[PDB]
Formats: sequence, C-alpha cells, structure tokens
Amino acid sequence: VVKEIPITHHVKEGYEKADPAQFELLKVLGQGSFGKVFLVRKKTGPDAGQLYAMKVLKKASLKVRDDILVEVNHPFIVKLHYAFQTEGKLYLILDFLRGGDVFTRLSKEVLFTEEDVKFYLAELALALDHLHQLGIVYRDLKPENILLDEIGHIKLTDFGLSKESVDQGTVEYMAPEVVNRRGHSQSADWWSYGVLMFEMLTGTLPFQGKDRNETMNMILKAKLGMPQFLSAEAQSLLRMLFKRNPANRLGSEGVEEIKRHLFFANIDWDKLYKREVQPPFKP
Ligand SMILES: Nc1ncnc2c1ncn2[C@@H]1O[C@H](COP(=O)(O)OP(=O)(O)NP(=O)(O)O)[C@@H](O)[C@H]1O
Repeated sequence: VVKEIPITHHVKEGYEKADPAQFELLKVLGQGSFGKVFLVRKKTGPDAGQLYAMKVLKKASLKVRDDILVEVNHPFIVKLHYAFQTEGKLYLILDFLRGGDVFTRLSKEVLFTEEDVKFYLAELALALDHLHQLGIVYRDLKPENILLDEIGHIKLTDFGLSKESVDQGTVEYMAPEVVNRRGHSQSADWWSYGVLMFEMLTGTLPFQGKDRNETMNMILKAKLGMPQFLSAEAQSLLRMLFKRNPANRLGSEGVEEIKRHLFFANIDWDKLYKREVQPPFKP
C-alpha cells in the first residue's frame, strides 16, 4: 500500500534542530518548477560556514509503497541535512552540488563517446533503483535534476518528493501511461531514463511538438526512427526502454536486467557504487 509520509522535521544524525536564523542567504543557485533553489551558508554549530542548497516549499510529502530520509541516502542522490517549518513554509537544507548539471558539462566538450554517457547512465540507474527498492518513484526525471559533484559524479537534486510550491510537469520525459494518466510506476522512470539516454546520445529529443498537447500525441503515437550511428548495444538498450506499455518495458522486473544489459558489459557496478570509477570529465 502507498503510504504518504509528510515532511515536517528532519535533523541529520548527531546534529541539532535547525531554523532559518542559522543560515545565510547568499545566492540563487537556480530555478526549478517548484520555485528557486538558493545557496545558503550555515552560521551555527559543527558545520558553521558550510554551504548548502536550500529549497523553500509550502509543503512536501513522500509516497512510499509499504527514517525513510535516512534510507534514501545514496552516493548519487543529494543528501538531506535539515528540514523544518516556519510561518507556513517548509525549508529543505541539502547538499550543494558544485559540478553544475550534466548536460552543460557535456556542452563544454566538442564531442563525447557512448562510454562517457554510459558512465552517467550507470550511476543514474543505480540511484533510480535505490529509490525503487524503497517504494519511491522519482516521477519527474529530467536533465535539470541531474547535477555533478566536485569530481564529476552524478547527484540527483531530489528523491521522489511530492511537493507544493509556495508562490501560489515536463511532458518530454513522460511515459505513455503518465500521459494517459495511469499513474507513475518505476517502469515510467525507466522510460524517462530512455529519453535521457536518447537525448544524451543524439542531442535531440525523441518526441517534441509545438505545444504540450502535440508532444503528448507524439509520445502516444508518433513514429521514432532509430539513429543508425549508435552501437548495437545502445540501440538494443534503447529499444528495450522505449516500450509504450509498462511491464513490457525493461526495468519493470528490477534493475538486474538493466545492469546485465550488453550496453553495460564493461561496467563494474560495485566499483561504480563505491565511486571508484573515474568520471569522464572534471567539472
Ligand atoms: N543541491 C543543489 N545544489 C546545487 N544546485 C541545485 C541543487 N538543487 C537544485 N539546484 C539547482 O536549482 C534548480 C532547481 O532544481 P530542482 O531541484 O529541480 O528544483 P525543484 O523545482 O524543487 N524540482 P522540480 O519541480 O522537479 O523541477 C536546478 O536547475 C539546479 O541546477
């Protein structure tokens, strides 16, 4: 059973309850669909002077089929340091990712190989499945959510939160069940995974119209040519991910069939998880 768990309070192990007067607004890190993400400096305690990202929502919940904030911790998922509420607003204090997003870093290279992309998709698959083993669905997977740390490793900017902006959803990566509105599943995550792999590999989106409606009819119905310049294993993985019907889609029966795909044959997953696999690029 899906159980939503509201996010009202969270103090990272060993630390004390935080509040807005312990932080220092410095800069606007970016703008996301649910409002701005800020840069703050903590002025207090063992981590006084530490830089964090801060998200300011009206409310947020975590829908989990079946501490959940301590179990979501992952090498490639942004870490929650503090969560609190003041004056009708929920504050989210998280890791400051200094790498920028992946797509930009890719744009600062004249070219890259399928290997380079493969690194990112491998780490990403690890994080996604880590959320899936916990009954969490990422729901909104996009490039703006995939950033890099200081080394070049992947870090997702959220972890399946159901959120609500305070100042009173990306169709391009929606699976056809989500456009038809039959609910987010982990298989939908894998569809979006496939769209991210397609864009990172061709520099183009598979489906995109003049409006959001056209993009939806395209996702549901349009033809999609297979880019011939792709390796047999990349084309294989892609066509295995682009199943309009979930449970027919790869990944709907675990991540294991994904990790064992020919495309990822030269990837040691234990070394990847332990971040002993060097990034293609330093940010
Ligand atoms: N921890 C972080 N460190 C550095 N930059 C971040 C961090 N979190 C978000 N950003 C930047 O702020 C922007 C918003 O990211 P995001 O976390 O998607 O905001 P959001 O609106 O809460 N999520 P969504 O509504 O799904 O887009 C992104 O373009 C990131 O570059």
